[PDB]
Amino acid sequence: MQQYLRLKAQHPEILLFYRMGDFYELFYDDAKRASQLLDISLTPMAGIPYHAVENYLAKLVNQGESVAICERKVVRIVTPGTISDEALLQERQDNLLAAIWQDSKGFGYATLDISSGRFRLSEPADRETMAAELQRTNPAELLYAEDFAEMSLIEGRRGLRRRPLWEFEIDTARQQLNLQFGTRDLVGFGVENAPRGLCAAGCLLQYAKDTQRTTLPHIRSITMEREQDSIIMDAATRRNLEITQNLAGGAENTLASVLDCTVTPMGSRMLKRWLHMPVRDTRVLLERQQTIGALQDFTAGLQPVLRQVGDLERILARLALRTARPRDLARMRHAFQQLPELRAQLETVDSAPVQALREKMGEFAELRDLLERAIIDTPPVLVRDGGVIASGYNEELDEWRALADGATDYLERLEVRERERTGLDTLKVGFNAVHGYYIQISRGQSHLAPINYMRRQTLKNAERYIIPELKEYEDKVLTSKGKALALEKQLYEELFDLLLPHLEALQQSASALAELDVLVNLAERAYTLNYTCPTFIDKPGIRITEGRHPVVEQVLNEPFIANPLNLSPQRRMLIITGPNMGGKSTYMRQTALIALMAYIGSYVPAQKVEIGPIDRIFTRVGTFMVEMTETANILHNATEYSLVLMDEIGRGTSTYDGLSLAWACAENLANKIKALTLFATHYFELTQLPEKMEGVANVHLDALEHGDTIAFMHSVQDGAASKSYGLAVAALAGVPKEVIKRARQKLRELESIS
Amino acid sequence: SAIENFDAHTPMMQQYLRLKAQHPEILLFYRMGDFYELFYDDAKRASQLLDISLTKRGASAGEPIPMAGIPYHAVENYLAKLVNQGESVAICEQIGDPATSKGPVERKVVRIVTPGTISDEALLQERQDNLLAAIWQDSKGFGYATLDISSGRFRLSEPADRETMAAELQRTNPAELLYAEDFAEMSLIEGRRGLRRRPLWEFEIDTARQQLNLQFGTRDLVGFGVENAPRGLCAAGCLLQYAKDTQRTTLPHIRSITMEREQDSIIMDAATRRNLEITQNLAGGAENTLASVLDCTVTPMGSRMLKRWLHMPVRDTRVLLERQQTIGALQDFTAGLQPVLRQVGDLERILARLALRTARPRDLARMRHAFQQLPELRAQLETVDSAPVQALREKMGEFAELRDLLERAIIDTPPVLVRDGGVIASGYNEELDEWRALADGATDYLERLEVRERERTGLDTLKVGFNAVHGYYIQISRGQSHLAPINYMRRQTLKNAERYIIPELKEYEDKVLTSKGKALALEKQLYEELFDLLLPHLEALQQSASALAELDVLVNLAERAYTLNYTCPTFIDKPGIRITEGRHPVVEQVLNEPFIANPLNLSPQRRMLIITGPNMGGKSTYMRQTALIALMAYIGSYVPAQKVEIGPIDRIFTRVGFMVEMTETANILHNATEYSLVLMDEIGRGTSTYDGLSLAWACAENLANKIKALTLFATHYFELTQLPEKMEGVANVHLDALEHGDTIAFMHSVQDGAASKSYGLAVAALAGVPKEVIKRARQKLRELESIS
DNA sequence: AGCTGCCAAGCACCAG
DNA sequence: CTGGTGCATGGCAGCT
Ligand SMILES: Nc1ncnc2c1ncn2[C@@H]1O[C@H](COP(=O)(O)OP(=O)(O)O)[C@@H](O)[C@H]1O
Ligand SMILES: [Mg+2]
Repeated sequence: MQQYLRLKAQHPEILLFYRMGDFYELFYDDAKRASQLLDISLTPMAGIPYHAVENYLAKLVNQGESVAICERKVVRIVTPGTISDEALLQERQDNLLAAIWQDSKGFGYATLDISSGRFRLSEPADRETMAAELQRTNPAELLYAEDFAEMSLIEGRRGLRRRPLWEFEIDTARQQLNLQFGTRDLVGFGVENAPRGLCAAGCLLQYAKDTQRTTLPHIRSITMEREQDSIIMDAATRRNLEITQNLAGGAENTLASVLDCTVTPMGSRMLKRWLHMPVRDTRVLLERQQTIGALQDFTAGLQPVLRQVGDLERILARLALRTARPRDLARMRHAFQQLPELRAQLETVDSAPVQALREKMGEFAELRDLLERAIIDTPPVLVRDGGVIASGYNEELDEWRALADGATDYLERLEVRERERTGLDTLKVGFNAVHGYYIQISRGQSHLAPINYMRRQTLKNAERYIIPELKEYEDKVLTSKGKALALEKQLYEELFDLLLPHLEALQQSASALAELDVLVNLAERAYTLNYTCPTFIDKPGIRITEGRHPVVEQVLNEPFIANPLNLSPQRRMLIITGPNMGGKSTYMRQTALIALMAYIGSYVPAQKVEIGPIDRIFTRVGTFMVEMTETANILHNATEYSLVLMDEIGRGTSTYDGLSLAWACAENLANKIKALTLFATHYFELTQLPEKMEGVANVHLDALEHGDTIAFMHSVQDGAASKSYGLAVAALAGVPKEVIKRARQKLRELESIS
Repeated sequence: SAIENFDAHTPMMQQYLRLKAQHPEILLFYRMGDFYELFYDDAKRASQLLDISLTKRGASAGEPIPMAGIPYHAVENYLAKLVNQGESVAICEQIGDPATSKGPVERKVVRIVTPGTISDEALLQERQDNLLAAIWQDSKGFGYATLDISSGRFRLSEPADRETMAAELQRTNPAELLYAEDFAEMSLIEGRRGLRRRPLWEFEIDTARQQLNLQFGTRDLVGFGVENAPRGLCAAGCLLQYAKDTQRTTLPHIRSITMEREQDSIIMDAATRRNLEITQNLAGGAENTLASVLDCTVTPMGSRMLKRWLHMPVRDTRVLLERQQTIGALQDFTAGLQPVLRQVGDLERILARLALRTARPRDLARMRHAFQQLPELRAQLETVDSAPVQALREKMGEFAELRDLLERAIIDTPPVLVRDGGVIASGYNEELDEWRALADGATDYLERLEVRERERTGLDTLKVGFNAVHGYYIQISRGQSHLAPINYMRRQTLKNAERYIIPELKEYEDKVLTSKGKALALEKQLYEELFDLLLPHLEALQQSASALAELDVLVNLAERAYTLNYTCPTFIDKPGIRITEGRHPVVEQVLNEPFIANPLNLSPQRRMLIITGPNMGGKSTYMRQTALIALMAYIGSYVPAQKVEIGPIDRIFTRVGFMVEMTETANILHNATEYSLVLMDEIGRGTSTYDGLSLAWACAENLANKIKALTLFATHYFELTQLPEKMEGVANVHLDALEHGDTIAFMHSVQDGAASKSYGLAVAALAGVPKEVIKRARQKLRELESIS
């Protein structure tokens, strides 16, 4: 009652689940905090049932809360970034731990996926790149120094963890890292001279190790993510492009929702990492392209088999951590049994990279056979109770089970002997913890129980008895069952000793298999959805013949209107007039997604695409202050290799201010930055730009008025727009006729000056 | 699939399927012994929803029947989970006696828990109404009716068009919505929770009239002012039928219905309710709302009333003057009254349970506690000079007789349920004391028998006990049980003990048990009798709770007016608003820096203000605070200014800026009058430069020329600052800002005339746009300024 | 104080 | 017809 307080002092920053019979119960500010986060009641007490702790842990873990469980003492802790149990994770989403800190120079950043051992490090130069890395990686738990000056970056996030500055010390970090990987220096990983990144990585690794209190043999590498390697996209751009998340917070009507028909959870997670990290290096890209074309035919044969491999990545983490439960080993075995078939289907594929994926996939004949012999066809969830080791694997175990079954058989025949011998049809032998084995007669017959029967328990409508004969065989049964259970466990632990020396090759296999899932999926998508392989050019350019928006074309059952685009150094900017209504916005967004998909190595939705090198993609599409802030970010960071998409800036202030800013932005983008730009606008005055300056041109969307409506066509045409539609839309909407007549008069007089 | 005709089924499932056929779309809890049972798909869904095992009930012919269930004593926890997810549940109980039934015992559905018909304290939120509504659409309009079942408040309206109806659904936010099958305007209603499609015949007018008249004890509905209102009666008739089928008892707290006419209140459109953040902020939460600031009531029933008032400003001048006078009269009495009023609690909802015959012992206890506060309240209120307050004091009643009854009937802190007894107090019923006397000369008797028999046998482990399964016993340990009297009759054997019975203990077992059941039966009969004695006074009781709720509300507005520095507004004959040193009641309490008070002068000669000023300058706030001040004035409340004079307002419209803007605008243009307050916040969107502005201009014209509404017109279009020149009624005001050096300061002060200039370039500059780009845009701007 | 397993009260089922 | 057995979740006896 009183001894909760002292144990809450031991871990004050973490929710304290306190065992109390059938529930775990929280008090003080833990009670308040848990009641609001879990839709359960306050009293200051709260509670959850034992049978569904893991179901409530996972929701608290999902919202950034660590949880200490007190069984007395704190015997378990789960932190949001360091879980690896399947019950606590989402199958198709990464769950990362991260660490951030700040020099007078710049930022250091590390992420770890504790289930795959995927360990990354980076060194963002400034505020904006740092924020872009946080949105992209979206860590479930975020370690930061007490020192941290730029709290604006992390303030709102879940799972913040304030750490002392000495956890970020260079030399401790190097030593910890060199020890984890078994190296003398980090040159082999290309991070030796990246001290900011390393300091973050040393804090992260220390915190991971302290949460597990176990070696982490699956974390054998770290890699550095350099800015120049990827197409940079800021938070706002990422969100607007609706890559994995839609604007409304969901996962549907998203690029992932269309491109992601992978068949294994590890493949779905890898695909989403690729979509969020397009790379500038055409070499990787052409190689992915070639794989996708080469696998076109083999797709229907590959995917059903690949689905049976399952989430080998996360199973392997539990092997590494030595928490892998029997059905984990059963599914690892099930995946090993897919490998030969997969190897046979891939043998033909004329593709150097598919053949490398084929080798790296491996076979593991020995381990397949080991687990075939070692474990039954479908074992229970836990080793705990046995019935998991297969008969014929250990001579000793088969013998103990035989002695148990033979004692148990004698007792069933004892039941039949005592029964027909006494003439009592209700007579039977049962078993429970309180009495072990007993003979049960019903009340009504119990008064004819033989006098040698020692009564031990009266029930409402039966009596139970023991005899020495019954207790003798109980001993045989329980001591046999008991040694067999201890043997099962020791044999199971030994499977871990035999499996674990092949961990490195096994992680290489699950990675290959995950990649194969991604590429085989993208191949099925390209072939299915009528995509085409884009080509790369030396100079900045985008030439698209009949491009579509990859999401909108699947998601609406209206025909989708494909469109050209021609951007070069000689034609760098299009001023897009006409109604928007989603037509311009869709056209600009589909441009960015074709760029993104090209630079992920996927085929693209078009008859043809040629595309030059892109460093960054900016899409300001969707207060005045925020439009202007995002515009400011484009004008400070865009280059002649950037793709810029602006959506009618100037809205939200005066006509002349709005037009002056738009004109000065359009001109800056065209003559100073020279970025490749689609500048959507409502200002007809801006269509005079092509005649004042080189490299700019007018396109537009039009609309046809028929019947009692107006069809907003989505066809992009050359030249400026020569009609507006605000008044036509107001008329349809029921604005009184006399008001529109007056608006039309007013419109003519305002426009006739300009 | 098995052909499961009637004859193929067992008597149990014959009975169950007849019952389920009367509740085909909703879960049925079927009482079978100690369990509520669900079958077939109900079992599978219950299993998913409630987290319970899906099992089977064996069958000799045909298929095995899917089953899930809960023991009867756990039912309330399970109904709560279901009601939270908007599920309805038919509760079916056993009526007959199994011992005198050859076949299955008789079973009826005795209630149906649905999201809008709950009245139990654990299933509701203290400070939020939970309404059942019904909606109906005509060739020409809407019928709508609401019921708060846990108060009896029954309302009827006839919104004339789509937007009024939308605004009504937003204001009332029904937890359950019964609608007619031929409803055409589904956009109003889909994606609403607790949606219940109903057959047309449930909205038939003669049936409605007939049921409502039957319910109220009347021949016609003339005295209620709804005889006139068949569109509304149809919705009300459906509602009343639903209420009666869910509760399956009489509903004597539903003694009245009232029509809500357009003219009796200020109709706020949907955008206005949202944009003023009355009880919900613009991100769905309750923080930083008008209610969060104004609502320091001390009773749940008063909290709800205050929110209903905030949502329905009244236009009756007399009612408003009375509330205003109450607020001034009571200002010194707030610190005294509030701690007492708090102790009354939620008498409203308790009397609902009383009416429903559902009230638990702690309900009658709290009702008794409330009666005990009435004397102290009467005394505090006699001194207060105010006819309205004295009217409430009298309405509040005293109920000395019923207070006395509950003090004699029930113990001080009774248990949660009457099921286990221990509720009725000593001395109230002599037959009950007489029965208690027997099952109580009990543990004194059993200790005596225990010591007597231990000392007589000389067996020192001998104890006396009870066990629900085997009854009373004499226990002796295993090692001493071979020494027990030969008289001792073996009753129950255990591992290390043996339990026995003797005739004297068996007789004492029979007398204690038959008398414990007799005492419980009589308690239950006396407690049901408590209802029969309270119920005849239900009308006055309901009026007392209403008074207490109003008192709570008004006392609160007094305290708020004092603490937050509000003054009494005055009303005038003609449309107009005159504010001196007015403030946004909510923004001024959250801002960490002083609030800049601002004037307003609207009148029939000065009825439209074009408001300019920079982005972040305070235009929206100024417009909102105007509406909030009107709103508070028209609930009787004092108001956040130094002085306010305001004429009659029929309706507040808001448009805060594609087909939706233009449709909303048209609605304002078709339905505004010279008595309407209209807030247009930066409207006018088109596809080209002037397209949208031209519409805003023509719209302003129509508002000034034809409608003559009091209109506040925030705009970024400088071209509209020319409107005063061209049209009577229109004037320019602006929010002051100063540009010193390289930067803008926002003064937040309204001044007459057009702003000096627009400030988009400066705002863009402040947002980080490169200096080089701001230089070039200034150059372009001066080209444009040289045109005119 | 923890863990296991009987029992509630209707009804149908199942062998004899 | 008889005398037995199954059957959800939660209460708590009975054993440790
Ligand atoms: N009278 C006032 N005194 C102090 N601050 C104010 C006042 N009115 C508005 N503000 C502040 O200025 C900010 C912007 O106000 P807003 O009405 O939205 O300006 P606008 O509509 O012109 O863009 C608000 O956050 C509010 O806190
Ligand atoms: Mg505004």
